Amino acid sequence: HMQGSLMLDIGGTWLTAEDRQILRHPEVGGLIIFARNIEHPAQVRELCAAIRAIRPDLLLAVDQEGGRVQRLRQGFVRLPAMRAIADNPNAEELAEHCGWLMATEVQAVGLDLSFAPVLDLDHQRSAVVGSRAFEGDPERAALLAGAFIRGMHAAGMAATGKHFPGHGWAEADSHVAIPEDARSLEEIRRSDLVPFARLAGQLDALMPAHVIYPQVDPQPAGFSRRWLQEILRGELKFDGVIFSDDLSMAGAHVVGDAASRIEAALAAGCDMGLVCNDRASAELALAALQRLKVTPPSRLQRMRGKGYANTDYRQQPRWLEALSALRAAQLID
Ligand SMILES: CC(=O)N[C@H]1CN[C@H](CO)[C@@H](O)[C@@H]1O
Repeated sequence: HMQGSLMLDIGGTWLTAEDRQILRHPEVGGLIIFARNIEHPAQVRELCAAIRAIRPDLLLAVDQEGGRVQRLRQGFVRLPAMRAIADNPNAEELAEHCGWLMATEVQAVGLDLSFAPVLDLDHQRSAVVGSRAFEGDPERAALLAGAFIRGMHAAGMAATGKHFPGHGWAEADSHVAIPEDARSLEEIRRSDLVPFARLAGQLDALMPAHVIYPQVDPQPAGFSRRWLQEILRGELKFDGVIFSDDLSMAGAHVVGDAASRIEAALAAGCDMGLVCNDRASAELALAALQRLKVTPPSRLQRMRGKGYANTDYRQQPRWLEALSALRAAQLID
């Protein structure tokens, strides 16, 4: 009667026999890679193909926006930070070139999508979105992110928005602490949420933050049916998938058990649960999804990469023009 899925995580260069046996479960619908899973480009290509040899229906994602955190390093251009593009005069063109460049480079390795860009605003308040946020003005960041997403769509990758409904004002970090944002209801509509409302029709995937808004819903935004159903789906006209954020870090312990985390996330309206950095918590969630007999949402296949990317992306006119256009701003490698 309900729908949902699970995105796993491996902690090795190649697949362990245990990883193969947990993949085959239908409730698993994705895999996130980190620094510990990456050696060289060809290594990641055979790692993907090794997973596709088990489940060609899975979708593989990477944490690659090119700033403080860029997982794919050797063999990949040093993408700039989103704040490094704001000062430049033609930011609307550098965004399209930056989005297309990184999306083609990661799709040619084998991954489907990349959790990028971030739609948060740089209020100089949050320690996690330092250089990740585009700019401070809401409309400036909404136009820049729309151009960045425009480049990814031209590359064939579905874009994911982070982090709904806003994480730049939350002074506390959600990786170790529990962020709380006591801003009023109507102010968020005029400030942090503006980029999310502008790109709701141009976006295919969202990631709610784990910040608490006591004005809106005592539970975090990822676990709030008022945030995900009443405001996002019912008001912001959004219709794509809703990727849960990492359900293993701190800030998500408001509900309790690892299994109870994905219970509250799927009951809130999200389409997929994200648990990484811990295999045991992923097994408890998997066993949970097997119990209520989750069905893979028909919206998830929209996020699989349609990329025409081969090893050919090195020889295309967009490749040379975007290289020169981004090299002029002293951003790329
Ligand atoms: C708030 C935040 O930045 N969360 C990150 C947690 N880890 C995920 C998997 O790498 C990322 O997608 C989120 O950005």
